[PDB]
Amino acid sequence: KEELEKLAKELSKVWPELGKLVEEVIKLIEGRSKDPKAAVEGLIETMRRAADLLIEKVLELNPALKDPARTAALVERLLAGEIPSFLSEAGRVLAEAAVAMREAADRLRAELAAGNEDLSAAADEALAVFVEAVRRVAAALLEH
Amino acid sequence: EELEKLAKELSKVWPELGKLVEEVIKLIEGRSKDPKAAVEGLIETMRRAADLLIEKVLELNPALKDDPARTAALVERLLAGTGEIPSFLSEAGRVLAEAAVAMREAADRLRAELAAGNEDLSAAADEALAVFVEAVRRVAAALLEHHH
Repeated sequence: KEELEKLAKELSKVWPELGKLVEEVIKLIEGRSKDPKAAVEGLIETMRRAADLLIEKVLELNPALKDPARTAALVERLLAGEIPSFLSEAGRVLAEAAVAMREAADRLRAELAAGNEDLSAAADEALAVFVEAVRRVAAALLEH
Repeated sequence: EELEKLAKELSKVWPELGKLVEEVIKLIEGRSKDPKAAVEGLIETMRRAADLLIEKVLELNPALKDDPARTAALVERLLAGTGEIPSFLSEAGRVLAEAAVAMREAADRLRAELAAGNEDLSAAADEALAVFVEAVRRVAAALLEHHH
């Protein structure tokens, strides 16, 4: 919570599109007590859209990677499980962060669907992945 | 128009899925206003449809509700790129689970085209639309046979 508010201020000048997604998670946490099941579902949506936003930025930071049909199977290979040699350093960190958010959102979805008891602990594990991935993205963009 | 015929039939077989199909229709009629926003809406709606199909799978297979640890690993294998459909599910459960993977794989593919600057979003959206329509038909039919 306190770490996300700090990251949203940094992203407001570094990557305001991602900063608005951090503010979305802060809103979901702020209204968590009203409905924790809706907060978990909202967190799954935001982390998926955050992972999609990260992949989009990787292709933007590597414009020459955009034959479009060739890129299709390449984005799918970069969202699961090597990295192309021409991919910029910032593109590597942001692509890895997108994978971590996707796996965390999928695991959180599986815990919610199966009726896992400790849903709050399951959401805290996904929040910890979202915080750590946003930190690595903010650091790579600063050195870029 | 195919979705309109499906939305009518879904309002009896499964109203929740018909609601999501109606959201896809609205994203198509308003596609002229903002194609980029229409594609991003179709991606999230197809993913929501896949989350709805998986919930119905567990509802139709209540034996999995007894062990949340094994079922959580089962759903996580469905959401992943592996997409290993278990063979012990019910007939409707297997069909809906495969349709959930097909919707998610088509949603990721449409995202890949959008992030790649395909510029031909109508062709890309029509391809993901074809997977969505065929998956919805298999789900509506499977639930119709299950209710008899």
